[PDB]
Amino acid sequence: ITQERKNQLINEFKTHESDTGSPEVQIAILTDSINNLNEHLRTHKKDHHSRRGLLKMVGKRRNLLTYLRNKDVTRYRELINKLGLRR
RNA sequence: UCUACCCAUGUCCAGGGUGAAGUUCAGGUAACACUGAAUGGAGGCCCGAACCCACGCACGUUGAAAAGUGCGGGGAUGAGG
Ligand SMILES: [Mg+2]
Ligand SMILES: [Mg+2]
Ligand SMILES: [Mg+2]
Repeated sequence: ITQERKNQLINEFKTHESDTGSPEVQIAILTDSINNLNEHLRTHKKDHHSRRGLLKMVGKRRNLLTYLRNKDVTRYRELINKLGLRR
C-alpha cells in the first residue's frame, strides 16, 4: 500500500487537500497497478484471467485520460509527462 | 616419391554482385507484436580469371602425348585447392 502516490498527484492538481477522486490520482494509481501487473505477466505469461484485469485497468485509464484531454488540455499534458505516458 | 584416406604444419583463391540475422531511428501499441527506413555483411549464395576439375565435339590413334591438344564446359570461401 502507498498513499505516497496519492499525496504526490493530489497536490499537483488538488481540488481538496484530502482529494482522492481527482483524475490525476486515479490515473496515477491505475498506472501503478498496470505497471505492477505487467511485471507479474512477464513471469506468469499464461495467467490469462489476471491479464483480462489488466485490459480493464488500461481501458479505465484511457477513458480518464480522454476525459482530462477534453476537459483541461494543459492539466492533461502535465499528468502524462510526470507519469511518462504517450497516448 | 603414383594413388586412397588420415595426422602435423604452411600457403593460395583477380575482380564484381546479392543483401540473412542483428542494430539504430521513426511509426506503433497499456506492454509486446508488427511496420518502414537506414545500417549491417550472412552464405557448402550468385557471375567470373588464377587454380582445381574433366561434360560435349573434333582431332590424334606406328601420337607432339602408353590418356593429350583445340574449341566450348563445371567448381571457383569451401564437404575448397
Ligand atoms: Mg558458391
Ligand atoms: Mg563461377
Ligand atoms: Mg578447357
